[PDB]
Amino acid sequence: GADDDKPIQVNQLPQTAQTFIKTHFPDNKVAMAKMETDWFDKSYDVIFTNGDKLEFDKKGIWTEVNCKYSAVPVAVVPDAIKKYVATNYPDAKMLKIERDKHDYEVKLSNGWEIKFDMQFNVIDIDN
Ligand SMILES: C[As](C)(=O)[O-]
Repeated sequence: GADDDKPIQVNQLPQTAQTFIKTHFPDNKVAMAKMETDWFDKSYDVIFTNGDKLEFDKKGIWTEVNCKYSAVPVAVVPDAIKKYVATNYPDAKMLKIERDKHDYEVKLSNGWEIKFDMQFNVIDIDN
């Protein structure tokens, strides 16, 4: 829970999380990394020196890609979401995407926030 976090090195992240960083953020420098706990659920957080932040679940699968200082790399985003954003907000870039096992939440440069379920039905749209 609150304040139970521990600092970690990159080589202590699950393999999948290390590969994700090398694939999508190869030139970023890690500023800090930690492991968090919530009951028996572990999560990992990485912040780069430019301020961009990643969170991963216990298996190193991303739950947050917060690129508010740049943009979310397009290869990270599910096609259905890319397509929806491209049609409906053609000039916006994505600053942040988060997900759990039930939904995705997307935040765009133009202030719009969109929630999709796992089948990509738009649940809520807010500004
Ligand atoms: C609090 As920050 C450096 O992840 O915007």
